[PDB]
Amino acid sequence: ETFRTLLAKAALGNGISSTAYDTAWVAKLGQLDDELSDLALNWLCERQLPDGSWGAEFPFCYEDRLLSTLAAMISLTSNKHRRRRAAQVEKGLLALKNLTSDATVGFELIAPTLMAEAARLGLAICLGELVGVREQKLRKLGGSKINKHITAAFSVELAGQDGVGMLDVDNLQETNGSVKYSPSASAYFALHVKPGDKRALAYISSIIQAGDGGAPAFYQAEIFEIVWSLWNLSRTDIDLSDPEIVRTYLPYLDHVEQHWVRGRGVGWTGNSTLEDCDTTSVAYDVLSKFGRSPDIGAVLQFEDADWFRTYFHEVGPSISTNVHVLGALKQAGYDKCHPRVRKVLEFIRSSKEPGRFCWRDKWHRSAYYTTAHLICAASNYDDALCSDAIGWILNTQRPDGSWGFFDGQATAEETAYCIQALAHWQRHSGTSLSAQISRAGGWLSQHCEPPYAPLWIAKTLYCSATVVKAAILSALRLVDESN
Repeated sequence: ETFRTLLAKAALGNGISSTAYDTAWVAKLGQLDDELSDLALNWLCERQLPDGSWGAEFPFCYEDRLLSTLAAMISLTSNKHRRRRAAQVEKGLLALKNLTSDATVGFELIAPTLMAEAARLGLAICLGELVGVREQKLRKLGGSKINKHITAAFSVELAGQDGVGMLDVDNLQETNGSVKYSPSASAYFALHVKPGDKRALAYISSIIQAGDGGAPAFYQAEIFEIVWSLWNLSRTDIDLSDPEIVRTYLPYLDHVEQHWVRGRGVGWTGNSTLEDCDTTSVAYDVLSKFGRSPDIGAVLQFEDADWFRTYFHEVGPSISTNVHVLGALKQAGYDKCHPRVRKVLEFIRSSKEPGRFCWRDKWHRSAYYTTAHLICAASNYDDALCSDAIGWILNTQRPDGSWGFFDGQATAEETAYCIQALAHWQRHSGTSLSAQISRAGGWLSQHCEPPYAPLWIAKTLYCSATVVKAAILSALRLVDESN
């Protein structure tokens, strides 16, 4: 595996592994497509966790386990063949009860609808106050309906079986027949909004036919995977101003630029209705280092009073979105004294975890993702903060050289991010960190093979293998650079 072959894969935008949650939703379509749901049900039966739950085996995440188990248990029980899967249901009932007796996307709005549906099937009972929380947040639609231009459409299934009235029925589906490129949102749509919709089903059918029987969090996502794969590449000692390097990765830079709307930016896939600051800030960073002259106005349109927004019309902030912006601002040539640089740092500083020198972003579960990228982003802006962040990375390194932020287990992805940050600091400060990079590289080269832990946050946890591989290759080559 090389960056050349990895960017080729990134262009497909299919590096995101299937999730139990999106697969469970496909499994509820049995009365619409018999073969389709049966494949998804088999995926669920193969991927049920040893404790009876569905979701990521590691790391444990209550929201991830609850929504995946609720969705899976509902699909198994609604299916006309439930008697063949009684052993999975009984095991899931015990796990589901143990679970029931805002970390993920749409959790507060989706959980109450799956809790109610599970109860209707006799799977669960009912601090179930998310019912009122959902009412409150929905009322902020102001009588408007959900459609393609609202981030909630990614979680459109929060409407539930009896919420179709508040959806723009003919304004949810996109060019590929999907609702916001979410297999779960599309399965919901094809089941309760436009029952048997051929295009929503065709969208889902293509994923199940092409993949392993399951469904990923997002599909496709070629801009996200290209932009993040190039970002990790740029961490290595490679001259991106070299014409051959520009021409080797030219087709991917062109793809991002071609779908770049000036003044607005880019989404996860070319046809995406909505641009986001997270993708746009990293894409800006990447394009500029490759010798392009991209449009910084596409980042600034997300600027708000106290932080940068992730979505234009949303208010809630994110750490890494603002860390990405800080990177985009540094690459754009901003001064360390600039009000935009200072406002971003003020946001980051005031949202640091207490005691630790780390950040939890809620777009990625690992503090090493955000902390490592903060170190790279804040260089020449707040080197005091970066020194403290490095100190935390060095202090939390495991005896075998690896890093991990959950349940006492290491991850190749988290180790790769720490290597990137250590190598960056070494170049910037002159501090010799070769001993720690060397130990990490020794461990990383023995544990760099998939499957990878799903540390990315959507409605549940997911993994983009293409991006993680890019992070690992980048880290492995950085190790070689330090001998």
